[PDB]
Amino acid sequence: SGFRKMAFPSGKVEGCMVQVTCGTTTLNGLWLDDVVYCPRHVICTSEDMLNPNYEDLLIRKSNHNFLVQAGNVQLRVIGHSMQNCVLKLKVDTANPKTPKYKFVRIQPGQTFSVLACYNGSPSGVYQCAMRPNFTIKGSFLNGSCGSVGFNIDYDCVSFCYMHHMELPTGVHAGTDLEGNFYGPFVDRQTAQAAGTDTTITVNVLAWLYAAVINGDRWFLNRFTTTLNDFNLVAMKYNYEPLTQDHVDILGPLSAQTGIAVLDMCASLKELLQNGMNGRTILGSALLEDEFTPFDVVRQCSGVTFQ
Amino acid sequence: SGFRKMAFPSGKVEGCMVQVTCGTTTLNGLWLDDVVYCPRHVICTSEDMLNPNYEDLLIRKSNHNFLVQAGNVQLRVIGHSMQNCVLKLKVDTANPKTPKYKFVRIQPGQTFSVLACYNGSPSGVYQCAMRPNFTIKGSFLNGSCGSVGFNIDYDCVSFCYMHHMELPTGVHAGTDLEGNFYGPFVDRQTAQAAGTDTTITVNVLAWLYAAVINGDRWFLNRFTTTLNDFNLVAMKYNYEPLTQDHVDILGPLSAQTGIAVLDMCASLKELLQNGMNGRTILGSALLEDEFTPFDVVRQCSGVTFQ
Ligand SMILES: O=C(c1cc(=O)[nH]c(=O)[nH]1)N1CCN(c2ccc(Cl)c(C(F)(F)F)c2)CC1
Ligand SMILES: O=C(c1cc(=O)[nH]c(=O)[nH]1)N1CCN(c2ccc(Cl)c(C(F)(F)F)c2)CC1
Repeated sequence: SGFRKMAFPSGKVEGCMVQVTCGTTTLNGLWLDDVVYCPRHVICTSEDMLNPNYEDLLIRKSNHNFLVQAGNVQLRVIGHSMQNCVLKLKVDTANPKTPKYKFVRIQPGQTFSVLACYNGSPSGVYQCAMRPNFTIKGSFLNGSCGSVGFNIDYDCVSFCYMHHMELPTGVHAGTDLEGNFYGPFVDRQTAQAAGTDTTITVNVLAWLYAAVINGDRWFLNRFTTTLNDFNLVAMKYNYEPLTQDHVDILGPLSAQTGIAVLDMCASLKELLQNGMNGRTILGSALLEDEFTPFDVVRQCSGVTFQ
Repeated sequence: SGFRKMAFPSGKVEGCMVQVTCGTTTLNGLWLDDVVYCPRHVICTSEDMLNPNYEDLLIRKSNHNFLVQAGNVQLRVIGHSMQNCVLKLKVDTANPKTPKYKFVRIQPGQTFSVLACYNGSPSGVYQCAMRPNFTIKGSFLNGSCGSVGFNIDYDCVSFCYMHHMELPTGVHAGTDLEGNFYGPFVDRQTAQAAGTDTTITVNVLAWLYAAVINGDRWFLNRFTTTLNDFNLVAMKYNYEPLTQDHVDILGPLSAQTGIAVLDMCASLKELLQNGMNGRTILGSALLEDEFTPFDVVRQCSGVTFQ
């Protein structure tokens, strides 16, 4: 038993991280087969950040403007191109530690692990969710651009995020691995801000189920509600509305605890309207929304990976 | 002068459309180089639509289960694979009419052209916008799946949309060409609905500028407002908030008409609070939000394509 913010083991990703230097700018790249992927703003200088013209900036570069280091070994760049907001650097050596992988775009509310890196060197791993406003509340310092987010499905690494920038409010924005931004952000220095965030309701319910599984039951009650009566209350507290598909997804947790989804919604309704009254749930005094139903099952039933 | 809902010329795309049959199900595919792209639900039957397991359904198929027709010529399938929600069928012949192309993911509020097709045969072209709730208000009948949306930048076709399904409200949902859905939709038959839509404010302003350029001036006034006072009123009418980046984007239209953006916002504020009073703007009695600032410049200044 117990319940922790658990990340995926990062070994398979650590062996793909490299350092990319162009001019005086260094950041992290992802080396898979014979291609290194990195944020295209590595080709920018100080004068270019405001209104960069990336097609111009790129035609003015040659392969030898790009220094790529895999630890000590130097990787020779034999070609380069742009795909949306990422740069693809073809190199002469295919990464022998390339895992089975795919590129996937995730949806708001889904979670992933982040391998934070500096100078091509992995520094730490942590779990976060893609927020409904398409930002992540990460932890990133200067030099972390090109760090990646990922999930592991069996033997296969699904890459879903590459880090590009920090917004003024201290939250983080990036792209999928095809270079398409999450959210309405652009890789230049303008006055862009995240829109208002909401709480991920299906995740809060999954976490309440984890609590019951681990022996926290004080918030339960005998009442029941309907989808439309719950969603009416959720709107007022900036909670995402609850769909029939969400109810279906919570099925395995309903089954294991014998507490129906709409039964648990009535407990959530009470918690939103009266607060927690100085009591905690799984060691928290706030309702937690960064665990999916799948995260909970994985941690409260047990699935490993190859 | 004049102002019409204008689509891009479709010739370069018409030559890429093919018909894909698997079993008793036929729909449209996109044939570029030696790959045919189509919705993966072509491999589903009636019993599978509710809860398909696509990895299972695909392993049970072989190359000869897939009939691909380019007009009269038959294309031999020599391999197949899945990328997210699209099927990639490798064929023995590279399309000689493959244009210069790229795959791009668009943002809510951007417009594109749709080439509606049936049985691999192009039927019509029309312009639409990606709505803020990630649906499009298309026009599609049975058999239109795999029809694509695109923009043309100079000589290059940017594919941004492939059609997968119609929602219960009569609006349409699909993926980018890497197979990732726009919006929180899945390719199975569940009870999914679009969230609430909003009006694309920067597009309404661009259209008011087109009106001034074409001689409709009755809605202008001498007042001015601030970004925050406008956005306060826009919230109440379900209009997207206006950013500084939006103001910058409208620059060329401000310059050509000599009417400042915040000046035009005050006219919009009046129109929202008092209505149009039986008058029309560019032949419409409603405020139109499916023209971008770029669409207006293109039509009210003139850019061609190769
Ligand atoms: O390494 C970090 C960092 C990341 C982080 O998350 N937090 C933090 O403090 N620092 N940099 C390096 C430089 N970056 C940057 C460079 C050029 C451009 Cl054009 C842009 C763009 F956003 F405008 F596209 C960004 C932003 C911050
Ligand atoms: O051709 C049309 C059509 C499109 C349109 O836009 N309007 C219209 O009337 N008909 N079909 C064909 C069959 N389609 C379908 C088949 C299997 C699956 Cl699994 C799914 C999925 F959505 F569940 F993934 C959809 C939906 C409607």
